[PDB]
Amino acid sequence: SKGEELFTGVVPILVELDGDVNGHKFSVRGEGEGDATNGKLTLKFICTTGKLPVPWPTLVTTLVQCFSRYPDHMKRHDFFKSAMPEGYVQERTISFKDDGTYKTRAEVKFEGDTLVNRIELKGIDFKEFGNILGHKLEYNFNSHNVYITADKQKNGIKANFKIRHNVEDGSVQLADHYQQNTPIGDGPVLLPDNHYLSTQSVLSKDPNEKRDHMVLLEFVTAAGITH
Ligand code: NA
Repeated sequence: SKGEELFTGVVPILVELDGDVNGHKFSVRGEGEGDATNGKLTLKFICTTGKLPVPWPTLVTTLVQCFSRYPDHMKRHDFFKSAMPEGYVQERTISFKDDGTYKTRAEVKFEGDTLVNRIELKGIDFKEFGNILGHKLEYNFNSHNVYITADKQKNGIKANFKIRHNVEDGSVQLADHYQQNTPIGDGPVLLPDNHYLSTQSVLSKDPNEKRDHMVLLEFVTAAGITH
C-alpha cells in the first residue's frame, strides 16, 4: 500500500512537545528512529526548558503508533500507516486517578523523510504534592494493551486503555487514557475491526547526558483478529 510502503525500512523520527501543567511551561524534544517491520522504536528525549516538572513515565504515551508491527493477516486494519504521509491528528484525555488530567493534541505526519510527532499538552488540577508533581513514580513503564475501535463518523479510530504507573511506595497510579485519531488527508484510509496493540517499553538514561532526559526503547505488535 501507499502508506505502508513508507515504513518498510528504518524511518527517522522527530518528536516535539510543548506542555503546560499547573502553569509549569516545559518543552521536550525527541529524536531517533522507528522500524515498523519489527515493531521497534528507539528514541532519546530531552527537556529543553530545564528540569522536567512531571515524571518522564507520565509522558511516554503522549511522546507514534504507525510504528506498530501489524501481522500480515491484519494489515487491512492498520489505520495509522494508511493515513500517511498526510498524517493524522491524535487527541487524548489522560485522567490520573485522584489527581489531575492531561489533555493532548498531536499531529503525526511525514515532514520530508522524517516521521514527526508534534504535541500540545495541557495539564490541570494536579496535586502539588501528589505522585506526579511530587515525582513519586518509578522510572519504568509496564506493558499495556491499547484497544482500538473504528469511529466511522470521524473516518478514524478511538482507543481506551488504563496505564498503571508503579509508585515508589509500592502502590500503583492509574492513568485512564481516552484517545481519538482523525486523518489529516482527504485520501481514503483503512477503518479497522476491533483489535488491540500490545506494547512493551524500556526506560534508561544516557550516562553522558547532563540534561534532564529519557532514553526509550519500545516494542509494539498488533493482535486480536484471528488468522
Ligand atoms: Na512531507
